[PDB]
Amino acid sequence: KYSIGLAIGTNSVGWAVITDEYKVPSKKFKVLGNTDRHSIKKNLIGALLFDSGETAEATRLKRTARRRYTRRKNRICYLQEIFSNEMAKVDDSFFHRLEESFLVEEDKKHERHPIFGNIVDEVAYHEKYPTIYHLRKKLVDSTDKADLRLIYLALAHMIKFRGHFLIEGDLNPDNSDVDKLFIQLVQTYNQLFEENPINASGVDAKAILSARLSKSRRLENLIAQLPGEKKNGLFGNLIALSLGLTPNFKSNFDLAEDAKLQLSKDTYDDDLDNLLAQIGDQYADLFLAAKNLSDAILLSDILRVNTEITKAPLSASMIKRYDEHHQDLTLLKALVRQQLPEKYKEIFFDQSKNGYAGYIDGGASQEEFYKFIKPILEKMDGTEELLVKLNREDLLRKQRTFDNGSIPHQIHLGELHAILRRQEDFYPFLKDNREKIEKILTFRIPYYVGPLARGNSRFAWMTRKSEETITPWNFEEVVDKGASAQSFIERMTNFDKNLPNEKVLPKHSLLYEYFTVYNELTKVKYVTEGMRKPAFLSGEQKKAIVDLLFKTNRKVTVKQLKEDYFKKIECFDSVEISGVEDRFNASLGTYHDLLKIIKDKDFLDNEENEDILEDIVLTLTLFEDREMIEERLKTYAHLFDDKVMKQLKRRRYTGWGRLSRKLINGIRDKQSGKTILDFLKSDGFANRNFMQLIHDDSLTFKEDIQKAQVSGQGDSLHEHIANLAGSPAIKKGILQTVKVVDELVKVMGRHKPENIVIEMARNSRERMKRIEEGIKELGSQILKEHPVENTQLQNEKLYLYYLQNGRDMYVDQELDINRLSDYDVDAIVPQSFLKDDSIDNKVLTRSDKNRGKSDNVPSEEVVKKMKNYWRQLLNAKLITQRKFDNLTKAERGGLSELDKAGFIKRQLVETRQITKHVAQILDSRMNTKYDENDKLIREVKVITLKSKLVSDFRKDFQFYKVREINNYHHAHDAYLNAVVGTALIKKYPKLESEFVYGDGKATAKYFFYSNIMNFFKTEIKRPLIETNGETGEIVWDKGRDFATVRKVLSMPQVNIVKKTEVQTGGFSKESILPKRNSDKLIARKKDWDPKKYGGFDSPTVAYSVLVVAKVEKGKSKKLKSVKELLGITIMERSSFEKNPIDFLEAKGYKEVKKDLIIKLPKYSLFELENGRKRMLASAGELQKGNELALPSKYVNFLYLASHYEKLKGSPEDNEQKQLFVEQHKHYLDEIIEQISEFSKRVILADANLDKVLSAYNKHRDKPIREQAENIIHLFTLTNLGAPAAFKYFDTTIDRKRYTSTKEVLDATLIHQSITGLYETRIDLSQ
RNA sequence: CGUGUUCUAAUUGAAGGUUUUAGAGCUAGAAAUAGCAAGUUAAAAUAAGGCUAGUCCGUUAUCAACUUGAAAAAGUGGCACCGAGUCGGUGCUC
DNA sequence: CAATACCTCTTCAATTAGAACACG
DNA sequence: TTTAGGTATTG
Repeated sequence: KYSIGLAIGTNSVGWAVITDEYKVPSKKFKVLGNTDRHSIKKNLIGALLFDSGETAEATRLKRTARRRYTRRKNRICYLQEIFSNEMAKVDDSFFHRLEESFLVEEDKKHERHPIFGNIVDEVAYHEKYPTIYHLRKKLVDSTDKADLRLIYLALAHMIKFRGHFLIEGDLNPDNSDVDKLFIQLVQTYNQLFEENPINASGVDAKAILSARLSKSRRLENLIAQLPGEKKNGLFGNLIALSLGLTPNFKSNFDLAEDAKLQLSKDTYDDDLDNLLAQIGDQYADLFLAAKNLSDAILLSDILRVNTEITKAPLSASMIKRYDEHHQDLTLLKALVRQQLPEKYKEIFFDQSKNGYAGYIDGGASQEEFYKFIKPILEKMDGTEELLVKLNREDLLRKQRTFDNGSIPHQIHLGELHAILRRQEDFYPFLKDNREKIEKILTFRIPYYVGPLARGNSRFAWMTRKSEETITPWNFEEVVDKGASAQSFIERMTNFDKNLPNEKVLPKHSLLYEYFTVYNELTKVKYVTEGMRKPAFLSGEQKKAIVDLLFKTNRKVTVKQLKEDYFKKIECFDSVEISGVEDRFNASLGTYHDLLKIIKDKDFLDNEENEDILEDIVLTLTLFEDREMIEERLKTYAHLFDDKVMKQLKRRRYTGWGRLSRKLINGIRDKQSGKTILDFLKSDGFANRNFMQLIHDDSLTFKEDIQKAQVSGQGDSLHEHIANLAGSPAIKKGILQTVKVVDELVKVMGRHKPENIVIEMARNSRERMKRIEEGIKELGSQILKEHPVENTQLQNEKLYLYYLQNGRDMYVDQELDINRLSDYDVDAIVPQSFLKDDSIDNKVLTRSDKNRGKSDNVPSEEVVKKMKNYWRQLLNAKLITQRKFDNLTKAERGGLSELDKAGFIKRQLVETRQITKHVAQILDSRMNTKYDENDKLIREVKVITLKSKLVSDFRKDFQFYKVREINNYHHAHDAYLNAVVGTALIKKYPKLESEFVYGDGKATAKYFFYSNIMNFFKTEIKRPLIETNGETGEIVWDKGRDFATVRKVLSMPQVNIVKKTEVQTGGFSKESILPKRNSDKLIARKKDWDPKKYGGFDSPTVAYSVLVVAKVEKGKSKKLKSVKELLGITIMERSSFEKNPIDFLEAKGYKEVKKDLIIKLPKYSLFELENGRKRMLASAGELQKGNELALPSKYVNFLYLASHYEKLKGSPEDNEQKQLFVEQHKHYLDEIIEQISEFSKRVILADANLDKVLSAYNKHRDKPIREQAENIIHLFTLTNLGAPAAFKYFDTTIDRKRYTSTKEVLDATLIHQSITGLYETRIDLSQ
């Protein structure tokens, strides 16, 4: 006899219960525990609050790197293990000397100086080649034997840091000269293509190629230099091939198939020889000489210096920086010493001001220091050569910095190599392990192998050929690369929705193709002159057309049929077909695809050879690495000429199908012995579509379908919710609103409700790359014409101006950067149809009027003028595809009268499928009762209401939400949902198919939906009581019920429950604090003392415990009892529950009282003294938990006084609410005490309270608008939760935290249940 | 069916930052102090650690009390009416 | 004690898989 | 992307 209302969302999950008349009842429950109170009555409003759920993203961000770090120590390890045999004969302790190169002189067992022992020996390494790099170039450039321990230190130095693999292949260090080689590419080219020869033309191909300008702008600066060249020509594409890029020369060769090549890409040499063969191979020695430029070119940016002298540059490059720093160290120093030397210390002495030593000593970056001296060199004339060096960023540079991620591992491996080639003769074990040595650095576990699971890994994909230990030397054999390979991509794949044991075949499987072809033709009628009833195509008819026509052609047309087949062989001169549009929508393209490569049409049509054709397509779709694809394809290679294989690896498939294979041809009908395939083939008289086969009771198919949906019997609700997609913060709230339900039933005597109403409410760095890319492709200089930063792109008027390339969107003209206020932002889609602020709908144009009629998207006038202007942007990606489709709606037809009544539908009908699972789980869990017939029983009506429904209901009905007065409102939003949702299905039972879960004309559909919530309106002229005609049911009165909302809304008491969750996360702050004299620091490792070695700091504890015991005080060691809080941290937490006392006593507590060990999780709530309540923040911290119930008269006021969004109400009513705001003008001062009283009662914010007042009592002369939202600013103090600093309009108020947990313990502590109705109360005295 | 955003989840890799230690600091002076030469680099750890010792795992998710269970989760608390500062009373059941 | 105030790893790169959502 | 709990520091 009741209706439960619910309001879910990201953080809040409000609820409310309604009496038949929409009243909410007052019920009296018991109260457990020891306090004098044995029963307390509370009103049924149901409420909850909770922490925003955590994603798994940032957890993956660590879970990854922890495998990245530990394996980075396995790398340097295999160096030692191989080295530990010859290392021993040159030093006994050098290998343990890095092992303990962290500890202090005290704890450090072995000699302090690592490389040579005695400091005098080891100073020389530090003072001859201090930079490590200086060492590495020497061990390549010198042929004179040196210390093995020096050799290893260079080998580990590149393995620890190996470099990026975004460019794979081999480099030959003979891009010694870029300029000269080019004459050996062109020269190689000029001979190849005499008809148009080409000129060096005095070009500098180094400076005009190695300069740091854009990837595109350099071939430009080259082609302009070169004579008579196109860019997209064969040679401008090869100038674009060496600089790493995607350049398409097909237009020159007029190849049918596009071919964009890259050297960095894996399929470059295969992509070449399967392109080179297509051309004559004259083109090879034009090509591998282009590679030479890229290999020569690529090294350039890292080093612009001549490399003829140095075999190794990057290692060489940074020696460049030392002296480029060394000179500019003395120079700058000297320049301060010949002028201005009264501030020498701060730059050099002090590391806290961004001074250089601070720049080196202090934790300051390359950016900040450079920022510091920008005046200093600009107020110093001593150095002007340098000021240039700074602006380019080249000065006294660091040798470990951020841009050194652009370095390829092929010079790290390139300098590792020669050292082995330098000193292997004298060290025989080097050559015998050089491959091993290079195989650690060269190796990389690909993404698809999976972590080498030992079977003990949760995330582990890969199986193995053998069980012995995987090493980078025996990796290839041990793993099953394919077996591993399949798992990586198999797991994601969608399962059959009809069959969950059969995995789904790719989109391009023939059999899926056979179904797509067979079925579509299934429903075809054909008429001639002399047939009385148009008949279906029969078993022989259907088979033949496919047999000759479809294999034969990629698309099958209609007038193919009249002439190709009926006329050819059925012999109708003319025929009338009604099944299909102008061409069959179904293509055996996959069938078409095969022939080009296989070249044996009669092999495809062979039945025995079709399982290969289904295992090869799956093999091709699955993978994406051609080198890898070869493996699975040698299984069949004995069948084919080898030239097929080279072309067979080429075409790669993407996209997987919905439908399981066995279903297509394996689900057999016992009575009449055909598969789904066989059925679509021949049907006597009538050929069923697929959807018919699976739903005709006369066919056993569906009876064998139902057998697949149940088996397993679903999964438990926790298993179930987690699986469904969407926000992690929505699913964690999806789960709680059902536990609340099971109790809401459990409260009202397990009598299921009559209705359930549930509604769900609905970036700084990408905004600088969506723009940077386009104005490279769009080609403009508008970005360089005016620089802007990503710190300014959260205001759209500066955001859209650059997305529009500094030009209007409707009139074709430049725009001013500064007065972006006169310009007016416009919506591609009117707001009235649907509310949207998205950039895909947002745009900036000079005036709103120009686009078109307001009632429609911009009109035919502008799509003409501009369609071309909105192409390149789509073309350069500045706009987006969805944004465009609506942008050009003028010519389409536009928003028809059935279109505008479609968004108006979407506004008030929840089309969102994640609040359709929240619908389904409800009905199924509530209604387990079955009619004798197949039909179900629904004694609980599920309802979906959309935000706008209640969102409007308030501004028009005298009820205005204020989110920052209280945290009762989130629950209030369920009452309104409960009623209006039940006020609707009680007055319009027609709508039970778009408002209730469970199974042109639009010129009044517009009128049906835009009108429906009007029976709450007295005038517009409507009766005060409206009742449904059909059942005679009365479902509204505007005298009684409208007040029974206000009284349920006026209420002072509402259940608000911050959900008690145990905190779990990282141990402490990630930063590493220095060795300090406090016990607060946590040992980063067990064996290191934070007082000697430093460590992590300040972990928070998962749930605080209440310990009472006696602790020894003073010399006496006498023990006197105390009761306090020990918050258990998440590092001791794992060792706490194991034995609590044996742990607890280790921290000092003796004589410990066992049964009174009270675990108190986060957000725990105690009640003490005169009705004040508190929330446990932590062991030290309390949050402020006492709601202040806004009186109704006060609550309304905030929306009007604030006047949010200026005025959005009928202007005839803009008057009526205006006198009120000045009528109850003193309501202002009626808030202050009411505001104040809460502060004195519970908050104990007295110390800062005196300060809010002085700001208000001296701000009474300014207007209401300024003031209104500002008295709203202050409610964060009254709010639930932690205290936060807030500011009155011209002043800011600091927060007052709750530092101690002494106060709480004396007072009674309450465990409340999941809703707030069942309790357990305790008085904490003893 | 095609197209593209948005987000969700798993695998493989780079570059910083940081924490001690190794970079023989010197000259006066008893001495806290003041004078000057130096600085860019390397080692190593990057959640404690765990046992199943794998080149594995170690931050998601789930959490009233209470009874009972290894974990899952099953089980426990009258009805109504009049009122309204966070539940107060009344009447009945009991 | 609790009133005052500074502090909290970041920036990239490459590959798969799925819904949920909106256009032709 | 700014919260909100740890932590040395000051009147």
